[PDB]
Amino acid sequence: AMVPNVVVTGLTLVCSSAPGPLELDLTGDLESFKKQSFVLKEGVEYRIKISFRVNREIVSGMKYIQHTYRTGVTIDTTDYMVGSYGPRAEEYEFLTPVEEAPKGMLARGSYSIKSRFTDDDKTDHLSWEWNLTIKKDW
Ligand SMILES: [Li+]
Repeated sequence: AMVPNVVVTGLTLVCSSAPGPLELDLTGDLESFKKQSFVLKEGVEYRIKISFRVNREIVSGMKYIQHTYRTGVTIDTTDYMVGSYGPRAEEYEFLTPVEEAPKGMLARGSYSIKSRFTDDDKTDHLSWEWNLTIKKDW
């Protein structure tokens, strides 16, 4: 040890009607994501895919927690059970159940997202922040 047990390397929004790839490289500087955004068409169904390595010892109780913030005054949190993953060379990919982008004129515009990849022991495997913008059209 010192070497980290879990290395989170990517986030991908999985949506077949998105015209281009929607991906964050989580291995580098994380600050630049704060002023970027992914556009999603209102009401579209998508999933979030987290890519990650496990290095040393099995990790069980893994969990993906996402807080969604809207205009600094409204918050919604979802916590997803990820599973138990043995150490191994090859990357893993977790995908959430299907979610639906916010729908309605009043639901358009910007949302901030606080993502945390953690476990039963509250290890901060990676925390990060990114943004969605909900639009009428792609
Ligand atoms: Li938090």
